[PDB]
Amino acid sequence: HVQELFVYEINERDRGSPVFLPFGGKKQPGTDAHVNSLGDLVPFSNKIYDGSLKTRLGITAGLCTLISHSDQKNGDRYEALYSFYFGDYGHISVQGPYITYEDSYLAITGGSGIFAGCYGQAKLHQIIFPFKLFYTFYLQGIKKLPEALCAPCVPPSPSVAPADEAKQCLPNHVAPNFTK
Amino acid sequence: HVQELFVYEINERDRGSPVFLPFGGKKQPGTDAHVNSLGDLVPFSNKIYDGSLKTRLGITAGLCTLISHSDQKNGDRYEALYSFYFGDYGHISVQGPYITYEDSYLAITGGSGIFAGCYGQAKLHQIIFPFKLFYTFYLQGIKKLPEALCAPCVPPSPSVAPADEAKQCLPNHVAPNFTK
Amino acid sequence: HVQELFVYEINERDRGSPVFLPFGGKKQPGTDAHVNSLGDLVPFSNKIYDGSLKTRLGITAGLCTLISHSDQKNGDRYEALYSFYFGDYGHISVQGPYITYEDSYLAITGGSGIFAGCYGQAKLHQIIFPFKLFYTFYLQGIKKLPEALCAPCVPPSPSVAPADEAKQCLPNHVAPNFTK
Ligand SMILES: CC/C=C\C[C@@H]1O[C@H]1C/C=C\CCCCCCCC(=O)O
Repeated sequence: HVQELFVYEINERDRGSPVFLPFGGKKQPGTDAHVNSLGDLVPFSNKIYDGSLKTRLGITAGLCTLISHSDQKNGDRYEALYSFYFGDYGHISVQGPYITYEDSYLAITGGSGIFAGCYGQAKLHQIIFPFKLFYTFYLQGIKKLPEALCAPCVPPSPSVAPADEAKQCLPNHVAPNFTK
Repeated sequence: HVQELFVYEINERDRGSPVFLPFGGKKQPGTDAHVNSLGDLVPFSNKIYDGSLKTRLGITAGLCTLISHSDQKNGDRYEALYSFYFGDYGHISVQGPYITYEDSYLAITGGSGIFAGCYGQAKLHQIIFPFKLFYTFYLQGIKKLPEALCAPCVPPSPSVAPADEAKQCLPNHVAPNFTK
Repeated sequence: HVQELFVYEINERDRGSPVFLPFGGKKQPGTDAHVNSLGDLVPFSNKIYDGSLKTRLGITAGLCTLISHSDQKNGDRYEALYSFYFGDYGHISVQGPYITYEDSYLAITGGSGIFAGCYGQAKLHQIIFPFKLFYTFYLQGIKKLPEALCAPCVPPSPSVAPADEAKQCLPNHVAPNFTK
């Protein structure tokens, strides 16, 4: 059966992330400005917190390949590969669409630790692109998640933020050996 | 229980794809022509059609890493990470080898929608280098595929082409909300 | 249940690997010398041998994204996407962390051939930085591994190396059509 795991991802502007590599080389007529296009590449790594926003869990880490830009939607389609690191709990890997202007479903490609052997899909919800994202992992194939990862979930909105104690990585507010 | 899904991938030269990034940095001694080498990178995105070639399904999107060039076999090994998008049906993600001179088998790393929880392997058969390819997904772990994705397959050959109405994306010749 | 597969990965310095692409753009204050940082990219391909070190099996191939550098730990975190090629046996794909100064667990994202439908996690253990690594794949979902892949394992240690006959790719010391 499916177990839902909720995760907040936030760019707290303190990891030098993301790195936008304009390799698509496309230029705007008249201005010669860069235009986002197939082949721009974007390494990145943000922080992740649990659904209650009270616990720092770890980080995301990976690489987005820009596929297309939409003027009508004011944003971009990327093809993404990245992992979520939850300290000693392990990691989950994902692959699939990252769309700046709408929600999408990524493949859960596997994991480690308590997530070893996991599979299924994960919903990516843009709360406020690019600083705040919210994931619902529909996890299959693994034992019952620990209660610490299943606290009542804060509903996402642009104003939500990690608890002070989680932002500060204090005792009682971090995953065991949370990923730095 | 394996279900076979046949897909045609066609580069219709309309997407600025592929983008060849010559980061391997190698040149041919005596001519200075580019030599394909480890570390050349190739973002890409092509169109996909169903096995009967009557329906536009969506796109591929991803990234190839060039691994080696064989002068003997007149081609290259790539390591490929990409997804297949089928509009509302969802997506399939793959990882593994693309060899420009022979068939290969890719890992199916998962999916979304009707493909959520999928696994197995997919045969990559090149029809024309590198503009036309034919895939056989040996899908495991999912519910019976919709009949619309299982129409009688056009046998692969160099001259095969999508139906005009599919190429033109006419309303009864496209997957539901087909991926653009 | 789980089947253990032991693999040695060796950079024998004959494949022009790795290719370090300094796209993170970070430089020392005065020297302008390279500082490893988020967004450096590293395409790579090494040789792989069986656990007994008597058989050349094939190669690894893929791409690492540098995520962070640690001065305190004197090393880097990468996010890795790569496959292991075992000649005619097939391939295994992996996704997850490579940390230059400690062991980690990768997701097994799938495979082909005898590895078709595989899942689970793989332990990455560094033998000697940067040239030798030792993997334990905890493979689920596949048929009993062939005896040739399950020979008594050489205990990992800094001094271990392939048998000369395996290094030279001689008869009796290669996988069927071992990947070159
Ligand atoms: C992984 C195969 C799936 C689809 C085919 C990918 O579009 C092909 C890109 C992968 C390798 C490139 C093969 C050589 C073509 C490069 C032409 C250079 C250019 O004009 O951009």
